Amino acid sequence: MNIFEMLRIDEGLRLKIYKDTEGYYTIGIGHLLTKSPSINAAKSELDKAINAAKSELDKAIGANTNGVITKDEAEKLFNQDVDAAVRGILRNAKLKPVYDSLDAVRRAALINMVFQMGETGVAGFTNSLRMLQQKRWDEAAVNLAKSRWYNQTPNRAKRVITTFRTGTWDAYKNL
Ligand SMILES: [Cl-]
Repeated sequence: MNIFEMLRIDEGLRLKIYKDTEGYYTIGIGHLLTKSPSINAAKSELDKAINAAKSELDKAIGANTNGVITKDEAEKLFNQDVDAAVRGILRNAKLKPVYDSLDAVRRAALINMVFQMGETGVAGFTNSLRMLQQKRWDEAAVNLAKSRWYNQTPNRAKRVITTFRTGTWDAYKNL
């Protein structure tokens, strides 16, 4: 088990644009494109938004995709996105010291959070980050669950939290 395998389990693999729980058009292995409008929005607005997502995807791939990509292209965006999450942690003054304090398995759990919510978002979990840096694993686990993150994607947040709690890959075994 490694960060790629871990995120592939959490993000899945879809070859056509879809909308995630936070209302973002997404594709591949968790590659975020752009925001979608309201479900009422406007027939006009919806088309506009879909085309904006397709335009984002075309720019990312460098080809006219019309919203569909191959598995190889999804894995390329995934390689870029994992690299970006790590670079985001290393350039961030709040995240880098926590990352440096962690063992390899827990480092993967932090990269997973950053991949899902971005650098700025995770850097704002000040209390949980302090607990992690102090190796207060159970406290960190309890604190991390008191979040919109956990309430919105509980099964995935539980796996990530169990990873911080135990420093093992148990939550991803048999998945
Ligand atoms: Cl603890």
